Amino acid sequence: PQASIDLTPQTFNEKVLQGKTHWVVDFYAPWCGPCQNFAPEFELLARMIKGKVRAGKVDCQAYPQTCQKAGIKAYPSVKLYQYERAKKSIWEEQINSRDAKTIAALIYGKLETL
Repeated sequence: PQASIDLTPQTFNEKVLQGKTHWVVDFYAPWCGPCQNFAPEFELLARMIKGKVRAGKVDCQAYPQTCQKAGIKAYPSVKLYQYERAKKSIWEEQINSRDAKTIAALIYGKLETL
């Protein structure tokens, strides 16, 4: 059962960027061998970090301006959007890994640090 949610320009803006919670987002395209290989890894990642971090996916073929605005130039790309409560703001970082265990460790470290 799918642990990540499929985001649209509207829900990515509303739930992630204007949100009060942490997200990892997989920016992908459907015609993409690498994206296809990574999809079940991203689901594993979503299941690993559930309840600390939400997981979303953005189809960059369907929504090219959203992906362009997020600085995405190749697929797949994973970004962490973390909420800093005291500053009421979302901080983003691209995580250059295709491995769920690796990405989870990196996310958890980033969440520990101011």
